[PDB]
Amino acid sequence: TSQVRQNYHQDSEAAINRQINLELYASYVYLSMSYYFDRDDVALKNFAKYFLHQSHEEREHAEKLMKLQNQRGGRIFLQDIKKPDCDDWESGLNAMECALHLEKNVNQSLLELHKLATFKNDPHLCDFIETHYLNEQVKAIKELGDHVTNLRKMGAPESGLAEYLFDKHTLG
Amino acid sequence: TSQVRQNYHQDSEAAINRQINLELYASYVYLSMSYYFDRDDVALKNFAKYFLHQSHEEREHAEKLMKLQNQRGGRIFLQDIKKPDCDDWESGLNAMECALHLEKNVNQSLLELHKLATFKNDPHLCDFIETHYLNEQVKAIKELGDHVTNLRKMGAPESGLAEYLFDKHTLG
Amino acid sequence: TSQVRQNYHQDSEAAINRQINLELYASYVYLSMSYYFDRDDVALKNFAKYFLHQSHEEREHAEKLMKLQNQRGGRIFLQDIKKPDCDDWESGLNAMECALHLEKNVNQSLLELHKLATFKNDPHLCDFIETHYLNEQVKAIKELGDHVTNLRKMGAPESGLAEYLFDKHTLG
Amino acid sequence: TSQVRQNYHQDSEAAINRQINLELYASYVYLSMSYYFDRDDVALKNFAKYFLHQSHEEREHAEKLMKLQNQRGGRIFLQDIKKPDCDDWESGLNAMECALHLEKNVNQSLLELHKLATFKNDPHLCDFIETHYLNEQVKAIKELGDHVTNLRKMGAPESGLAEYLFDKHTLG
Ligand SMILES: [Fe+3]
Ligand SMILES: [Fe+3]
Ligand SMILES: [Fe+3]
Ligand SMILES: [Fe+3]
Ligand SMILES: [Fe+3]
Ligand SMILES: [Fe+3]
Ligand SMILES: [Fe+3]
Ligand SMILES: [Fe+3]
Ligand SMILES: [Fe+3]
Repeated sequence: TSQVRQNYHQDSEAAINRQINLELYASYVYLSMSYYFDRDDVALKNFAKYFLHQSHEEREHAEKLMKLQNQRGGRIFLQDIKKPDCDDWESGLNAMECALHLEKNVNQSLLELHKLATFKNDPHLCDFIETHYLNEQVKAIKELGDHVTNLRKMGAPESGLAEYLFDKHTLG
Repeated sequence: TSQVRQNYHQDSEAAINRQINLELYASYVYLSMSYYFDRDDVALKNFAKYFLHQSHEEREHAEKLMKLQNQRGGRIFLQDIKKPDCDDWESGLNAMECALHLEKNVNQSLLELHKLATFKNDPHLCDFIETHYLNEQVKAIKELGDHVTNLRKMGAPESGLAEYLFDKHTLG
Repeated sequence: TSQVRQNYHQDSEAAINRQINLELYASYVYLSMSYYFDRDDVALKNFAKYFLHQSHEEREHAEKLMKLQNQRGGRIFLQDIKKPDCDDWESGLNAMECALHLEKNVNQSLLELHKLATFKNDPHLCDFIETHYLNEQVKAIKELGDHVTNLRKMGAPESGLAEYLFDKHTLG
Repeated sequence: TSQVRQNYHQDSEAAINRQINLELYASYVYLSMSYYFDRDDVALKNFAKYFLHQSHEEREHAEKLMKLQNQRGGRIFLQDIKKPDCDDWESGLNAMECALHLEKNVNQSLLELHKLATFKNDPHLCDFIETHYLNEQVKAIKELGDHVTNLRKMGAPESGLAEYLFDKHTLG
């Protein structure tokens, strides 16, 4: 037992480890999506910067959970990081949509995790989730919903002009 | 009676009080429109900022009349600020059309306030309107006209691409 | 149903919309209170500047709730903004006492909007309330508590001298 | 007849010349009032600085009318500047009440000089009055109204303490 540990239940330790892997997973989805738009037959340079920025942000989230695990006396346990479901992401509107489906599963995971932290009476783990992850997911999800909408209204994906002008008037 | 009152007819005092409610009403409409474009199925961020600017200007027109009422020795008498007509504004073109209708209705009320003040041989009240309101209405009305014309000519509302480009390139 | 809505109960949607009305009503009371100390027969410049600031900060309180509704996928429905209880607030001490009542009123709504968010297991909404409204009302209520206490111990409202000196020294 | 005179009635010529006298008389009252608070047995430094400013701004009010007469082709005819009603204005509150009377007096003349310019269809003279004298008197009369109200609610003139504190805090 760790000398710094206090009020940190074993089940939150495991649920922090699991959230670490999901956050790494998401960073790797975003990496995958980013270099898809770097492709010379997709070629939406700001879609690329976007998802690459998100990718780095998501690994930033994973490192913040690993720091916390150590602050609370928990022990990190890492697992394989599954390859993304896709190798090709089809179009910009399509890519925005999987990102939105992705942040809503990261969100469901945090929400279930905050729920556990409430049952196990850990207010420090609860504020940690609240400050650094909860509004962040709410913002992310609102952002991606805005993008999907403008893309649909412009004419994407059957219009390449739509994804071209969006690629630069919104993500530039 | 007020120690400062002078050539300030009670009809004026009442019409100023009504004008204050009209400006507050307008401000409330513009607030409702502003946040209609904030929402995730609309996502026209500069329409939302345009109208939030108009909401704050109208609120500031109201407060100016309240200063004047107290300036001339009248007494402020606030009414309920009634709920705007629409909760959903359909589109950017349509929001712009309602805004035109509104500033033109505010102008007509503002013009009636002026006919009154002439009838009452109140010259200070006349110059107050001339300086701080009449040209404002003429300018506001002209601007929304321009905006209507351009939106129709770009193919709105049936073009989703028109409102989006109009958002980037006229309101940003 | 909205593409960003996740874990955002119908009940909470309605409660926010209501808190929006309330924050708008409070901005109006303060507006009404503000221009009463501008009267030539009351003449408290700093009391007036005080409530105009409070009024404007209550408007921002409402716009922030309007933003949140759209972030969470909820749907703004506005309401008549009913006129404030008074058109004549008697004295600076009476006016401050009304605000103390008014702010404890809004505290009430928020605490119940929070219990409701506890009931519906919405931690994001909860910390949103925790971070942006709760300590503000605790501060706002303590600020007015101090003001009311000072005016009483000075001789207000019988001493008009008390209110003149408060106006320059605590609000200048 | 003057080479620049155009649409400038004999009647208006005479009315301006009269308003010139009046503005000069008001500068003299204020002058007289000013050096009464300099007395070693009254001793209100800021009351004194107050009326000396008002006196000087009334002189500029007269010189501006002198300028206008020559712009319009009219012909200045000056008059005795009669001595002010008092040589002893009793107290700061009484002095402020006299100014409120005096400024409502000049408001009177201007409003009638304006009706006259309406009667003679002289829009230039009208807007000249609108722009440079009307809102100044509305401001001047509201300023003194506030001052009178504050001194009364403080205890003036019975409390010499009231007038000492007004002198530093509203006029310093
Ligand atoms: Fe992200
Ligand atoms: Fe994340
Ligand atoms: Fe307006
Ligand atoms: Fe406007
Ligand atoms: Fe407040
Ligand atoms: Fe509030
Ligand atoms: Fe003092
Ligand atoms: Fe003056
Ligand atoms: Fe003058």
